[PDB]
Amino acid sequence: GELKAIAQELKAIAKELKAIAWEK
Amino acid sequence: GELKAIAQELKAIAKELKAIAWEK
Amino acid sequence: GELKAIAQELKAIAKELKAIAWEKKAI
Amino acid sequence: GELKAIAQELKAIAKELKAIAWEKKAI
Ligand SMILES: [N+]
Ligand SMILES: [N+]
Ligand SMILES: [N+]
Ligand SMILES: [N+]
Repeated sequence: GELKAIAQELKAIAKELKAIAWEK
Repeated sequence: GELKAIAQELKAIAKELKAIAWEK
Repeated sequence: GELKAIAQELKAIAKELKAIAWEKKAI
Repeated sequence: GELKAIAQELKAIAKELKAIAWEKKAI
C-alpha cells in the first residue's frame, strides 16, 4: 500500500543521490 | 562517498517501511 | 538546487509518515 | 513509535543534504 509507494520513492531518491555523487 | 552512504541509508529505510506495512 | 529539492521531498515524506503513524495510532 | 523515529531520521537526512548542497555551492 501507501508505505510500499513511499519505500519506492526513497529507492528512487537513493538512485538520484548516487547519480549526483558521480557528476554534480 | 557521503551521498552514496546516504543513498544506502534510504534503501535501508525503504526496507523497514515495507516490513512495517506487512505487519505493524 | 537538486539536493535542496530532494531535502524538501524527504521532509515532506517525514510529515506523511507521521500522518500515517498517527492514523494507525488513532484507529 | 518506529514510523515516528523514521520520520526524524528523514528530516535529519534532509538537513545533512542541505549542508552538503551548501558546502558544494560555497566551494
Ligand atoms: N526526486
Ligand atoms: N531506520
Ligand atoms: N512524497
Ligand atoms: N543520517
